[PDB]
Amino acid sequence: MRKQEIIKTTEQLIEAVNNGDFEAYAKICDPGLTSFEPEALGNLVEGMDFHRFYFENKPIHTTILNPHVHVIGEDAACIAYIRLTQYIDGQGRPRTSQSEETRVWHRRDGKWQNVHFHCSGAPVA
Amino acid sequence: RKQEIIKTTEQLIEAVNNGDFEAYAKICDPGLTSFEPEALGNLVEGMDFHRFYFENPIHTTILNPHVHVIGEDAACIAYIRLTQYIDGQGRPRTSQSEETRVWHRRDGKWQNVHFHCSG
Amino acid sequence: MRKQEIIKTTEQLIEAVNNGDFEAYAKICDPGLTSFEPEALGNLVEGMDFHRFYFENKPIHTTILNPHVHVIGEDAACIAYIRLTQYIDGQGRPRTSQSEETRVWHRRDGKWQNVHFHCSGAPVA
Amino acid sequence: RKQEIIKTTEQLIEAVNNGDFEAYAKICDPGLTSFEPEALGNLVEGMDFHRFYFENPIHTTILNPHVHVIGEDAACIAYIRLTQYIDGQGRPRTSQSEETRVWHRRDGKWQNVHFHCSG
Amino acid sequence: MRKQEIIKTTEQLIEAVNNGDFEAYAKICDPGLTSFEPEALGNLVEGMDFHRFYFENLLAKNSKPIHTTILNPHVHVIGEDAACIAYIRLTQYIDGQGRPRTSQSEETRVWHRRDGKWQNVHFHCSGAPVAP
Amino acid sequence: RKQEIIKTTEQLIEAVNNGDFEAYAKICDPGLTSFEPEALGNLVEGMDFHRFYFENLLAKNSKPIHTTILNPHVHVIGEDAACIAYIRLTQYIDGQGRPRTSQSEETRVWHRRDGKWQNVHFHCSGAPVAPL
Amino acid sequence: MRKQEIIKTTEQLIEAVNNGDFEAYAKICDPGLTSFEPEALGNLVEGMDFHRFYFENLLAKNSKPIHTTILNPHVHVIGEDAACIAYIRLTQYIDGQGRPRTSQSEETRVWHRRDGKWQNVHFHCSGAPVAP
Amino acid sequence: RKQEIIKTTEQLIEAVNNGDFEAYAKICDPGLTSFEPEALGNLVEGMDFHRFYFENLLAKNSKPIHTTILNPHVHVIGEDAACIAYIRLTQYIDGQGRPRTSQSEETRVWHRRDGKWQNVHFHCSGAPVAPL
Amino acid sequence: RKQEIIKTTEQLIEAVNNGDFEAYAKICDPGLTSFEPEALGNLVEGMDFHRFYFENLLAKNSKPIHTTILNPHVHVIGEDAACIAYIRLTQYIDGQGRPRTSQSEETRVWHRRDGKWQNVHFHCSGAPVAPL
Amino acid sequence: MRKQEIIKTTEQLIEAVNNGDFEAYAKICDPGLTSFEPEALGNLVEGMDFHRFYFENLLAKNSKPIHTTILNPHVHVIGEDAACIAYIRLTQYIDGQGRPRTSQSEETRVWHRRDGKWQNVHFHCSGAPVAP
Amino acid sequence: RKQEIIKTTEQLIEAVNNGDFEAYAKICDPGLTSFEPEALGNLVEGMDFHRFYFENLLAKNSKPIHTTILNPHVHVIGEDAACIAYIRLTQYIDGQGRPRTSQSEETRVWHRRDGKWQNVHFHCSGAPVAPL
Amino acid sequence: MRKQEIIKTTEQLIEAVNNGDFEAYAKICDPGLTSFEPEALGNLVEGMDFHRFYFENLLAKNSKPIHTTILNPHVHVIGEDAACIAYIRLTQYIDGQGRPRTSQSEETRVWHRRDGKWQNVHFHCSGAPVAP
Amino acid sequence: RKQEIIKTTEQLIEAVNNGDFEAYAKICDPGLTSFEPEALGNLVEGMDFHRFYFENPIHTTILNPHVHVIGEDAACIAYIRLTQYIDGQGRPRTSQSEETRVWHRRDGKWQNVHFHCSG
Amino acid sequence: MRKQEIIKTTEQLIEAVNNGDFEAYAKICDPGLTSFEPEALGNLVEGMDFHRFYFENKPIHTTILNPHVHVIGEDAACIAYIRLTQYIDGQGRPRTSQSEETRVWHRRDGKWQNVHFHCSGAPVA
Amino acid sequence: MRKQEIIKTTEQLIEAVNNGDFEAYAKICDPGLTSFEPEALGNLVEGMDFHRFYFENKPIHTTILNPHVHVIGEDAACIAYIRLTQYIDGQGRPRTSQSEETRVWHRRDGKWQNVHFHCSGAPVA
Amino acid sequence: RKQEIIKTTEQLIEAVNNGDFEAYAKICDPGLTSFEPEALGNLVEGMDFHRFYFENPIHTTILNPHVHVIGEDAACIAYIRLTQYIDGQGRPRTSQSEETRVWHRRDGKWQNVHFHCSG
Repeated sequence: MRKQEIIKTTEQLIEAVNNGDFEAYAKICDPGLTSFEPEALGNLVEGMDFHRFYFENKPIHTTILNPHVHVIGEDAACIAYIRLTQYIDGQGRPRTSQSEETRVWHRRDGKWQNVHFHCSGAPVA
Repeated sequence: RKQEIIKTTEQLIEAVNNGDFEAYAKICDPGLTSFEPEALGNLVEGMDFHRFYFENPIHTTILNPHVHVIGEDAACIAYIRLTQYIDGQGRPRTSQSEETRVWHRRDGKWQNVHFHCSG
Repeated sequence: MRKQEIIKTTEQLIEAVNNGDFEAYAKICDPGLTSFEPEALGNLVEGMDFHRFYFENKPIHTTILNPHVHVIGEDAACIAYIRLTQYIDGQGRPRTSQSEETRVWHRRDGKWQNVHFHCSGAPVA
Repeated sequence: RKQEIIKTTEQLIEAVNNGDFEAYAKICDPGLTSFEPEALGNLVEGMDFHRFYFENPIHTTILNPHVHVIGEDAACIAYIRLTQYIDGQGRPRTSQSEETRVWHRRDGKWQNVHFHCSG
Repeated sequence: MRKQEIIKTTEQLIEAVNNGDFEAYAKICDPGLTSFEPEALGNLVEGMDFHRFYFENLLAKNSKPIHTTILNPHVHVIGEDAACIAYIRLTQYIDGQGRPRTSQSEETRVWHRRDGKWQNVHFHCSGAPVAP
Repeated sequence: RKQEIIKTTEQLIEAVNNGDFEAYAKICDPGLTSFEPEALGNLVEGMDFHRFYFENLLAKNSKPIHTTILNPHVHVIGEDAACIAYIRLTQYIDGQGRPRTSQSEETRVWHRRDGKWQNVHFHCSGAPVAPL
Repeated sequence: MRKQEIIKTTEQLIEAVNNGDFEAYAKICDPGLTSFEPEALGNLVEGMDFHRFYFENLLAKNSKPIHTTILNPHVHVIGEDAACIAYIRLTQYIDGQGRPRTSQSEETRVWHRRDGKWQNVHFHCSGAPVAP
Repeated sequence: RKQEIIKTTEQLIEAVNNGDFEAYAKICDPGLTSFEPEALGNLVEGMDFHRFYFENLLAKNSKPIHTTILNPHVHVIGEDAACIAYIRLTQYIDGQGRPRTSQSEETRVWHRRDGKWQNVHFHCSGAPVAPL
Repeated sequence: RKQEIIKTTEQLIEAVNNGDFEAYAKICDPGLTSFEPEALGNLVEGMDFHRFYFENLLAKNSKPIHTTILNPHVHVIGEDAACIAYIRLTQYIDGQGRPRTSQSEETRVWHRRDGKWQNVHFHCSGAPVAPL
Repeated sequence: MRKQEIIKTTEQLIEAVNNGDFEAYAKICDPGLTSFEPEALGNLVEGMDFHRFYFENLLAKNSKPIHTTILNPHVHVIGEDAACIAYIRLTQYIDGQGRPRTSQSEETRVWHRRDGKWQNVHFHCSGAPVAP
Repeated sequence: RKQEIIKTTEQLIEAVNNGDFEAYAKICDPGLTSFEPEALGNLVEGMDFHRFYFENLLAKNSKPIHTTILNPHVHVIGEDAACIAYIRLTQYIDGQGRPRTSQSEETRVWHRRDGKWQNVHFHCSGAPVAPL
Repeated sequence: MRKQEIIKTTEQLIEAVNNGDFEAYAKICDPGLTSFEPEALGNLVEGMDFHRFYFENLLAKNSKPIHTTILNPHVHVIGEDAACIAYIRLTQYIDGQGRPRTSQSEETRVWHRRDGKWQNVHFHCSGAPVAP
Repeated sequence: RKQEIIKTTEQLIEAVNNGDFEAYAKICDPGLTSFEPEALGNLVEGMDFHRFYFENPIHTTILNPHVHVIGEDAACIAYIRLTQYIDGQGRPRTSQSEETRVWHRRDGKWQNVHFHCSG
Repeated sequence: MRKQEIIKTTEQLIEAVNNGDFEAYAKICDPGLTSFEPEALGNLVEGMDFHRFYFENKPIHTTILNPHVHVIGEDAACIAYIRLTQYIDGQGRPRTSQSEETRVWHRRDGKWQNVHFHCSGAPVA
Repeated sequence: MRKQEIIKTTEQLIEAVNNGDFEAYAKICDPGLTSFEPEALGNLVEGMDFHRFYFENKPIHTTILNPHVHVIGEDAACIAYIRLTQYIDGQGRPRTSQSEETRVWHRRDGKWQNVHFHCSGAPVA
Repeated sequence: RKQEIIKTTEQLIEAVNNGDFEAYAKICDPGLTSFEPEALGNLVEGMDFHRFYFENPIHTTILNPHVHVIGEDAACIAYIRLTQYIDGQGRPRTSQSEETRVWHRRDGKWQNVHFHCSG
């Protein structure tokens, strides 16, 4: 019912990363963002500044499989989905990479803000 | 308010290390989701999966906690799990694991709705 | 709605294998059963007789994750689920094994019969 | 009735080998599920996943088919996919894959609702 | 139609090997039997005697629960008293460690009906050698 | 008698070595079954599988080769049926320029249809001995 | 409260190394600087001169887009003009092949406030050596 | 001056070598941070982490060891603050019975509280040199 | 004719498998030449060379074995001379307890002297197939 | 006495192979020739055709100065028109690199005198295959 | 005092890094002894040994290098004698273009003769740190 | 002339280590002793205490017959009360297996005559570490 | 005359296999030279070297002898030594060695003046 | 005394091989020559014909060390010497090769003939 | 002529080492003895003291092959011989070891004294 | 007297490094014996063996000499040969060799009668 909005906002964020448009990513993310990801080497990154590097510095298509949104109150949600990223390597052969993601959401003045983001498996930068 | 979230997380961790499921079951939401290395990159649907490990010398340390409080009855702690143990050879070993636990306060006590584990 | 019956009948079959009760397995399966599984070495096995071997010849717990039942007509269904089998090895350490399963179902005189069964990943015999 | 299921399966396979998506899209059910080696042990939710491979010398052979017909408008074919191709070195190679396709006849033509692929 | 008899006679022969009863094997096989098999090291063995070794030297201590499955048969019937079955041999057994194992072998058996019963004149075997 | 079966087998083999499919297609039964190392332990149905190896054969990779048929054993059944079980010693020259030999154990089941002998089944152990 | 100044001064120093501006590094560091780092091979280097090498010998051809992140800081304030920050150095860069790489290094910097600005008296570094 | 800091460091080291935690606990600040090889590139918070190594030390594994503190460099700040940066040459005897030496680069930040010196932070590169 | 040569060859082979030299000595010509893998590419003169393998055979190492003579080709010359060229498929059981097959290509030149057939020369390629 | 003729005829055959003149080889060999040789992969090749390959596919670019030596001959004469020579083949040649190499091979040739000239009915070869 | 010994040691080191022998020859005693890794565990007598490394240094192999003298310990004896025991951290850039550090433990015995300090003995453990 | 006293005092020290008598070693060595040796892992150890470990932890069960030889000495005499000997240490011993072994080590010892007896202020050692 | 040289060579060989030096000493010339693998490519000066091996199940076979007779009291035999023995594992092994023995008939019996051994 | 003639005739033969003059080698050798050498692969070669190959198909210098001539009768000798052959490899570096030789000699109508020749170690062809 | 005395005195010394009688070795050797040997690790040992170790701390037989004595003056000689030492290893198998030796001799008050001793190849301690 | 022996040894060494045989031939005794690594553990009989190396950037250093003087016209020097050279790669290398040279003064100049070389 309300979980359908959380999945749509998650796609927008993912599309911002695949397209490489930071201004869209920055809007959907909470300036005070925490994140565990394989690129962080088992550390909790504090800023946008960490992610900006990957934006500022190939045909791909992300698929969001088996979503599970835990809705809390009026303005809080926790989606736990799988990230099947399809891309083409330098050699020219097509490759798929699986990554398990958890994104904690907080609705602030209308739009949904991303406060925390967990990522297991392959890095998608 | 974040200090309460860290205390409830320790209780849950202690329940796993002590092997007391009834304590784990209380602190966890019966409708629990979880990504963990044991799940082989799948989202387990709750309790019954964990029960297996309970029914069938260590010291856990919770480093660099970061609690994101949302509303009155919602929190998201993102901490590191440094588990110290002793191998079969007899030498002491440490294992690092990155954990995210999403919390929901229901009729007083804090319930764990989702749990992520890397490493 | 009707998919909930297919998931329950699948659990009964799985439980029959874990418990090692063939008579229950034989009832839920169609005597004319086809099956691709890792034990078959990429061949389509024809009988119960193949499975009987594993029954006639350890604490485990199977979990059925991300089910997807395709209902066709009144008496036909196709469930596509993941088999997370938790067990304890000979050394005494606990192990988990993932296997992707597809079971095609056919309702005959009340009870659901299993006509075909696909299994990718780890064998659970 | 099983002879129709084998013919429709060939059309789909030929659509993939020829790289004509419009033919693949017609024969497949928009709400398509699929276990395949490319999915990394996950159940893909349909079309968009496959489109990638289409948009971005071989001969396929369909060995030992086994069609389970259910009702008037339902079938389950379980066949082997012997795909013959030529490697970069120039030598010819064969690759075996075990496939299960669940079919549903909708307004005349057969639609593919589920597709399993091992090997 | 007539191919169903060829598959039944093939099972009897296979069961004779799994059970280790040579007299049954000897009856179903043609005394002038040719055979390519992995045990022969790429040679065509003559009639019987070669196989007897595997039957006779089978000890009860090494006797393991096994079950053979005959998958995707293809019987080519020629005349009234001749047939050629080409099947796959999925042999399920339990190793010395106690774990269950499966072994695939591709078999071709040429049959000749003599005074009622079917006689095996030639036998080809690729893959794993699946005599106990 | 058996001498006709060995001659027809050579024609088929020569069709593969020369890379002339039309000759291969004539001598083979359109409904052909076959176990061979290229099939990965499966029973192929059709010419279509074999056509690939004929058509994709380049003249640049065309090497001087000579097949030898050793220790034949033809089992004649009725008037229009035969089963030859022979060894295929294929002599060729590798890309480096050195001469190499490859052994393969073959069983071909034959059926005489409207004059000429047709190949209904074909088994092959050892090395895959097709120019490709 | 006062720890926020220590984290800001640490960033300035780090930025001086990433930008390759020694004059800024020299100002923020105490001329009598001690340092354990992976480049020192388990020795305590004396004040400056050792570091100058890495600044001066940095060529523009090898100049790579890099971005340092300071994670989980822990500032121990002592008196009015002394601090000890213990932080993790996640350095993001792009290798010669063109692929992006991250390198972790555990750092401890002991600070001493002299005539206004903070001076770095000691510097410890575990893990990867992350000077260009 | 600096001579007091080196003496207090020896007491702490001796507490670890002797395996007496109560002495270690006294000399260390309950709010202790620490980078060490056992922490896997993380900053540990507490005694609790260290207690494990003291308590789980068996008398059967108790080996004759002798620590040497080489090239100390004490940075004194104010009246009640110091930063020693020394090398830890730990001499021990392995299970085989042969004598072995292990080098580790250490930085310990000290704070004098109600008389005795308290250890607030502790850095360790190289070998983990705790009896276990 | 050639059937007598194959029977006498079996007697000789059986004498080696049974380890009865007196039978071997009778069937062999005292002036026997032989190329075999045990000779290291030399032509041995005498029984004396072979006697070693018979006499030094222990009962503890005595294994169930069965030799098979495949694709014989006897070249008869005059009344009292023959040349058999056969393959020796020796089936045995290794120390581990598993069954093994070993191929060896043999040529034996025969000479009929005062009734019984005498072996004047013996060639052996492949595996040395004597119980030892 | 009569053995000297057998050694001379063997040299002629060997020289025919080294010179690459098949017509001379074909004359000295019996059209119904059997042969065990390393090139045959432990099989008994039929008469001619197999050998022709090595003669015909010999290129002038790969033509190397070679010299065969026949050491320790042992001719077993049977009747008037039958002989069995067992000799060693030391073939001296020069490799592609330009260095001289020697290769040993143990040979047995069974001879039959037909209308004057000696015909070779069987030929065994162990060790190195020494056809250009 | 000891500060003069460290300055004269730098001059000598700089003479080796710059490749100016005349400066090295002046600062060294013509009757110089030396243990170094290049000597293969022997005590070299003369400049002549060292001259080789100076003279055979090519400008093509000339790399940007910087030596650092860490933890000096000068033992002054009388008016005209000193013994410095220091560590040689030599920073350089390899042929691949990556920066490398090499540690070497050095002992230099000094003797003040007609004003300037002369080097009578020189010990070197670890890496040989001469541009060559 | 005066160098003969330096070689005798060096032997006394060496004999103190081989005999395992520390009190004799302690007398001949300067309490403020520096030393580079292979056991120190490229560090300069402080005075005594480091060495005591090797003396005290020497067990009688591991006590092996050893004999040190001082080859090619070179004593540099400075003033009245200073000397620098540079010698090779050929230590002969017997391993646990019982076989005799020799170990080479290049040593430099700087000497200072204090109230009669010669005191050792510095000691360098390359090659094998030759303390029991 | 060559048949006598082969018989005397067997006696010498048998003396070594049996380990009877007095027989070896008689058949050998006190001034004996010898190249053998034990000598490490040096020419041993006689008896005393061999005595060591005597003082501190096999069957030797002498294949392809070639005796060069010179004058009345001189011969040069060049033969192959196929020595059959049993290894520690219990399996039978053969070892080839190429030998040249130069003979000199002195007061009746044949004396061995030189002995070469390859392999 | 008489052994000095045997060493001189051995040098002539060796020089014939190093110079590659067969006619000189053929004269000094007995047409019925036996020989064990490393090139023969542990066989006794019968002819000149074997050696001719090496003649018909680089700066070297042979040295004859520790000769030991056993003189028998008037026309028989047995020299046992070491062959230190110095040569330069294809790379251009100088190499030495040791070979232990025994040559049995027979004086026929004046000149010494070589009836047998043994060679251990390295081949000098 | 005079070289025969040098070979006899060399045997006495060798026998003293094989028998393990130092007093005999000490007499035949010059107290001021130099020596290059494999045990010295490419150094020139100065004393008896080095050798004493091996004496103070198995059936063997030494053979002295191809001696070459260079006689200088009335009381000086230089023998250059090969040391073929035959022994039995711990396993029980017989082994031979070659070593090239040079011993410089000086006749002092009757008996020959050994002033220098070189040894290449295998050590015989 | 030992200082003359060391000077004559340098002249000989320099003759080898410079490749001037006439100088080497003068300083060496025509009846020269020599153990060296090139001889493969054999005693070479003089000149002709060495000539090969002469007819078909380095710096030699003579360390720790020890001259044993015997009579008026005899000496035995035992020294170490540290030869410095540059490999094909271009890096500098050192090679150690232990040498013993026995000297005999004949009509003025010192002649080399024997020469040992290890390493």
